[PDB]
Amino acid sequence: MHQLQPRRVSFRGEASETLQSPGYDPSRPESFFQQSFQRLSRLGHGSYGEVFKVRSKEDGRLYAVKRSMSPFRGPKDRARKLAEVGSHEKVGQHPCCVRLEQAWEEGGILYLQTELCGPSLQQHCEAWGASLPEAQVWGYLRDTLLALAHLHSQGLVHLDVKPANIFLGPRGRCKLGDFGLLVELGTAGAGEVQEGDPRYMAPELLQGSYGTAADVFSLGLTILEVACNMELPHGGEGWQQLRQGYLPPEFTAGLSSELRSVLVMMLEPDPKLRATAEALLALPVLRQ
Ligand SMILES: Cc1nc(Nc2ncc(C(=O)Nc3c(C)cccc3Cl)s2)cc(N2CCN(CCO)CC2)n1
Ligand SMILES: [Cl-]
Ligand SMILES: [Cl-]
Repeated sequence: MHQLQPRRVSFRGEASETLQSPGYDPSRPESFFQQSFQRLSRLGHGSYGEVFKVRSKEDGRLYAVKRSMSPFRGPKDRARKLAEVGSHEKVGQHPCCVRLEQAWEEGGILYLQTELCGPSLQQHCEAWGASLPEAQVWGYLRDTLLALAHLHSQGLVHLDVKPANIFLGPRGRCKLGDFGLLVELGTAGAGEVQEGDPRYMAPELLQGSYGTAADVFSLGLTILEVACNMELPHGGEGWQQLRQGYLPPEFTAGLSSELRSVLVMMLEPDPKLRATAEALLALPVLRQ
């Protein structure tokens, strides 16, 4: 038995370049990941695999690397996992999007290497233990809207906007990440489209319908959650009322009229009436 060398995963159609790094010798049994990075800590894990903080031997910089758990079960499993790279490449470089440095597969395992960001917005709020100060909220709302405008004007829908998928950066900035469910509208692959976390899901998705507006609604609930320190319902009347243009006055009494107004625009039940990211970013309140 002999082993295939690791190989880059990319959908850009560029000439197939074969992997190299200081510290890496392809005749050794250790994986490219093992040889090419100093593993520093584990940032996260799940049925998908694990995310590590690492230092690159290529450039001495810190990165995050996501490593799948177990080898591909078959060709379609492999295709579905590799498509995350293709989605992520469609996002390109944007200051409010988590940047993909490179991706590769080895031994049936997929690796995605991104810039290292701060903690997720979920983690931050959990630590904070209270509603975020509204000044913070506005800044996160703006940055995540900038990410969505960037996606949407290219016909891309993220479909899983939520605090766990937004990462902090210095000076109150943040970046949208996790493009594993992102779809390009009106091209091939409509068959492989799947809704995101049901806690944050837009109402139209209940009937199977989606579009860029679904992200605006999910981001609305994201901002509601962090601005009010509210536990979003998983279902029932509470879940349904949030999809019918209603806000619980209890958790939301503290909000400014301006932020309340903006959330109502974002949570509009009819996707055809719902505000676009572009229209929101043009509001004077998001152009300070
Ligand atoms: C969960 C978590 N991630 C952090 N930074 C990240 N950067 C990028 C991440 C990421 O997942 N990239 C990615 C990949 C790799 C593939 C596809 C898609 C994407 Cl988006 S996760 C920081 C953090 N902290 C933990 C606690 N603190 C340490 C001291 O205690 C502070 C920092 N925790
Ligand atoms: Cl490995
Ligand atoms: Cl398969």
